[PDB]
Amino acid sequence: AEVISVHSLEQWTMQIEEANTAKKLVVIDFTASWCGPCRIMAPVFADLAKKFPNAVFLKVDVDELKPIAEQFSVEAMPTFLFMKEGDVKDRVVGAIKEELTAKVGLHAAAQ
Repeated sequence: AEVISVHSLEQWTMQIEEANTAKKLVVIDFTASWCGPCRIMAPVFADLAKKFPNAVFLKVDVDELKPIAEQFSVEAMPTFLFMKEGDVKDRVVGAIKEELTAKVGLHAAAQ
């Protein structure tokens, strides 16, 4: 499984609606090109995506898709947002590898 980079509002909409129909967890990495911690977390996020194929892992550039960043009040980066069937389930803020890993494991399992 791969991290899906979302580069438009149309792409965002498609990914979210398809995930919601399939009733699967969505984990979004809110990132920026100039953000050092974000670069550090990129491989960690990609690794988790491979380990959890039942969940959808999305990457959103906050400068590219401002309405989506604004929607979730994302001003700190990286922010990892957990969402399932329209509801925010969790948030990880910063390059905290252990916390991200634990929360993916918690939310991706059968509920």
